[PDB]
Amino acid sequence: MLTMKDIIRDGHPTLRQKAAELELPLTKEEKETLIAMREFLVNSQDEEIAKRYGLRSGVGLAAPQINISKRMIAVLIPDDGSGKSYDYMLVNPKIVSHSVQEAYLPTGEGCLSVDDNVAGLVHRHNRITIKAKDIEGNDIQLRLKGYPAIVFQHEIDHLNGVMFYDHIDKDHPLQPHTDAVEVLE
Ligand SMILES: CCCC[C@H](CN(O)C=O)C(=O)[C@@H](NC(=O)Nc1ccccc1F)C(C)C
Ligand SMILES: [Zn+2]
Repeated sequence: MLTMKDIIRDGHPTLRQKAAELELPLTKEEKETLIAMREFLVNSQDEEIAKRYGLRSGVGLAAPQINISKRMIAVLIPDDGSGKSYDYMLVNPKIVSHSVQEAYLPTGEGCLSVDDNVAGLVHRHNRITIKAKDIEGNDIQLRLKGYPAIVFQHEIDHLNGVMFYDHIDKDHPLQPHTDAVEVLE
């Protein structure tokens, strides 16, 4: 079981590296790692389990955040509920296309690897198309808009050594870009 002690902190070199592409099929260990990443998100979102293991609740986790420099992410976004929910373990995900239009969460973003809250808007693409493999090496293409688009971009950023606060304007952190869409969490 992964807990917070498996999550490496900002300043750790692995978070600034570019994660390595996976060979398919995954090793049994790689599959287990990816399953445990998802399980961490599940646990972090369970009130009782999170309290018991001191888990900070998350909707996304990238392998580099557990010091594994491999291009795997897990995303678990519960129903809001429009009836839409996102439960994905992705291998070698790639954004292949996206909207020009940007989106941002009005309170900025947070990160399991970052202890202090960082103020500032993180402008991302409002819509993205991702191609990836799943845990069994099968093909997935996702079309995402708004909040889930933001979450997946945050995760993929980790695979490229990019942290959310890299996107924050230093002079006017809370100024929206013109025509950017405010996304409600
Ligand atoms: C937008 C990218 C955020 C990714 C990070 C994890 N992370 O560090 C990944 O690299 C989170 O998931 C943040 N938590 C939530 O979003 N909590 C939350 C919100 C709605 C429902 C349930 C929830 F738990 C906290 C860790 C700040
Ligand atoms: Zn993060």
